[PDB]
Amino acid sequence: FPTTTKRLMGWGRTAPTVASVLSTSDPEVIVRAVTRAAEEGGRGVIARGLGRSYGDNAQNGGGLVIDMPALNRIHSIDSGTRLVDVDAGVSLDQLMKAALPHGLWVPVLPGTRQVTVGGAIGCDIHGKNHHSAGSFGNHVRSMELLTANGEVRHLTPAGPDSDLFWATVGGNGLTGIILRATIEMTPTETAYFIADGDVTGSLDETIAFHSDGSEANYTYSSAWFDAISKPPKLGRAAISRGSLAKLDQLPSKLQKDPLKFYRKSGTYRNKVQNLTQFYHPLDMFGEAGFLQYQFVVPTEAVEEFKSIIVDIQRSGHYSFLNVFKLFGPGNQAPLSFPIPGWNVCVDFPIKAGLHEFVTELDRRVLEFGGRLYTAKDSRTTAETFHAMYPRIDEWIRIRRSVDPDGVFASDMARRLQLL
Ligand SMILES: Cc1cc2nc3c(=O)[nH]c(=O)nc-3n(C[C@H](O)[C@H](O)[C@H](O)COP(=O)(O)OP(=O)(O)OC[C@H]3O[C@@H](n4cnc5c(N)ncnc54)[C@H](O)[C@@H]3O)c2cc1C
Repeated sequence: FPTTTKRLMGWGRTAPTVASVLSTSDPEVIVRAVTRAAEEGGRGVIARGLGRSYGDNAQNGGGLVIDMPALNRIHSIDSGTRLVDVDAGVSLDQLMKAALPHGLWVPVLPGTRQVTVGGAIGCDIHGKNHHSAGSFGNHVRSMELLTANGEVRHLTPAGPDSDLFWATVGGNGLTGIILRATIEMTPTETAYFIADGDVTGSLDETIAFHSDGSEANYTYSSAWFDAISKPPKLGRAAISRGSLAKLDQLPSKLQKDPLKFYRKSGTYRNKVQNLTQFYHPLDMFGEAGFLQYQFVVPTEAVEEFKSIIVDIQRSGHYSFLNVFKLFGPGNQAPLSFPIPGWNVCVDFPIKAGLHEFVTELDRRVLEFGGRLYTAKDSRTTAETFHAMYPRIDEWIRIRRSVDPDGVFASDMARRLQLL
């Protein structure tokens, strides 16, 4: 085993640990890494992708961490079936580039493309198109999961160990190492969006804006809101909504290569945009000076959702950067973050009182029927987490089925009692 010793941290740059990291482009060397741990039984193993998760789910202090990005080969891309067969360490960035010439679009994109296929599945990631496309797990056809008995299992969403499939989706790697997957891509005639922009003047307008049925006219939607001004301005937002452009909707110059790659206001229509124009401000979150916090509360819990936003602004913890989105229906994964409702990611300068205020937020999110997102948590308690996810015991049951001895472990699994 080629291993080096590395100090590791998540994107939040908090709670670093040291571990042994194995990188290899050979799946075989990883299967062997697993069996020598299913015998050693020290602190366990965890996969790590590109480490874009904020907290501590992709590290294992004094354990073994597998550097999955080294295992980044694309096996095949088929315009016909729309299927793409990929090592788990392939970037969505790498994948999008390889797939674009074939008229194929990564079906769920987060705000950064430096995420592996494996981490996308591990956190069941969502994008601006959640209300139309659900989360990344919804698009997975199969995965090969290396389990603690050193076996590589072929898993599918409906099929024999379907429950295992769904506990892996959003399982934060605690089910075993995903080595390879087949994703069903989205067909596109173009690499561009056609987008509408709008600005609201308050929280209540922001909410009404999302609640008229409008969202059905766009496959992609999100908003950046003001969380610093006092009502009536609190919650005013710049909304950006769009769908992938068809070839006949581009200007002729872009119609040349369609699969490539007055004051400017937040108000505009039928504007042609590429991915990075269209995805602002979602890309710029992690640039430990800042604590990110993301929650969703159910659609019906409107006054309760507004009350969170009101309290944030009263607290004096100022988040300049954020995101607001209305999620659509969730999937079958027991620990998948998204449920229908109001989703917000906020970004607070760390200072006296922050951690305590966010504990207060947790209790409210929890009280209102909502949850926190593991990809963005460095911080919450095991007890709150378990209460936010009513299917957690079911998931722990599956988890133990497949790793009775605790071969797969992370700092997060300890912190949140997932083992
Ligand atoms: C700037 C920025 C913007 C973001 N925007 C969004 C967004 O819009 N929506 C969203 O949902 N998320 C967003 N995220 C979160 C990010 O998409 C997730 O944290 C994703 O999991 C990170 O992928 P990664 O490859 O870096 O995984 P890591 O962070 O390295 O891993 C995260 C989890 O996946 C597991 N994992 C990784 N590889 C494997 C494998 N082969 N097998 C099993 N498990 C594995 C890990 O063990 C760990 O538990 C954002 C993050 C950043 C920094």
